[PDB]
Amino acid sequence: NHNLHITEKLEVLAKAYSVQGDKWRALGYAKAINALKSFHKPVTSYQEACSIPGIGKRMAEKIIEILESGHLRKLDHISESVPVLELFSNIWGAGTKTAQMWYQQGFRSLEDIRSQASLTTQQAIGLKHYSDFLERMPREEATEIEQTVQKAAQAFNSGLLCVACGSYRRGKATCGDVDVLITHPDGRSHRGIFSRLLDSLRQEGFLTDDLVKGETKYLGVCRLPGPGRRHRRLDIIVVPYSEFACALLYFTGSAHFNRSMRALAKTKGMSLSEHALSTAVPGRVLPTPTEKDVFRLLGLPYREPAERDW
DNA sequence: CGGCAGTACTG
DNA sequence: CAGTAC
DNA sequence: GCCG
Ligand SMILES: Cc1cn([C@H]2C[C@H](O)[C@@H](CO[P@](=O)(S)OP(=O)(O)OP(=O)(O)O)O2)c(=O)[nH]c1=O
Ligand SMILES: [Ca+2]
Ligand code: NA
Ligand code: NA
Ligand code: NA
Ligand code: NA
Repeated sequence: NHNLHITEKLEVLAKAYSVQGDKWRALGYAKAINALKSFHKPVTSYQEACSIPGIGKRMAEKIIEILESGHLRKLDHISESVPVLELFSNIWGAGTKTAQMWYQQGFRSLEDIRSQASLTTQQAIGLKHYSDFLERMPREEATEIEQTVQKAAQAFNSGLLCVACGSYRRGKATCGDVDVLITHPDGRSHRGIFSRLLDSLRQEGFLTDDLVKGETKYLGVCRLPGPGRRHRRLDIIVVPYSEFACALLYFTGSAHFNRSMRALAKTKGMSLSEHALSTAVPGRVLPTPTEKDVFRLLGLPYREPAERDW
């Protein structure tokens, strides 16, 4: 990154807007920050800055102040509430609206939340695992988690295909959680297995809490056995084989990559989801046996998971 | 002016 | 539905 | 915040 003296300052503002709920301003910042991380050389001129896609007049003005000053004065006026709002919205299940409500009510610390806040079921689990869910795991541990789910699944039907997606599939050295996608080439067998699979993983002691238990996706909490283990976030999604390529694409990410591909698809009168690539308007589902087919139908060259890490 | 990705789950 | 998350 |  040629422009860390720039982006480090901008990321503080981005986070400030985000926790205060200014979704769209925060997005603009997020995009400019990556555009800046993706230019070869340091930004030298105002007109050099507008050259970058994602950098406008307002942003170029802030980059020049940073270069002539070494600082951005707006950082001096960030509200004192922001660190507390960040603390509260790092509870899984609490977002900006909950954080702002807790702040207005006078809460300032997780001890205040523990002792006086009304928590949803999900938020109580998030709070109990507050530190652990802020930590990333080595990818070797993600491998053990994927294999634990696969062994439990293949025990009930050896035809089940199980693939760890997210940052793991993109090749990262560390993973924030584990994303396991399950299907079956028979197009039928994947149906109704959650109650068995989760009971099996729960009967083990591996699954420690449930956050979301839907018909197709499970989000929860697991811990491998033995000493020195932390609780880890685990997501499991079960899909029909017809949807495997689009589900793999979605679940492998990155999030910014997905948003970018979906935006492109819409410019072309199409629509892309974890279920299907369609024509827009309903529309027609297009046949996508492989991830490569999704890229081809969008007129783009295939990208391996490692180069989707946007 | 107004979209900024599309969908699933909770209560 | 609004809120939250992947 | 940016951009069509
Ligand atoms: C947040 C988010 C995600 N997704 C997709 C792409 C992510 O890849 C995948 C898994 O979601 P995650 O576990 S949160 O993310 P990753 O594994 O990439 O990275 P880490 O966990 O190591 O932090 O769902 C998305 O379409 N829209 C989103 O808004
Ligand atoms: Ca993940
Ligand atoms: Na520009
Ligand atoms: Na949160
Ligand atoms: Na009080
Ligand atoms: Na996940």
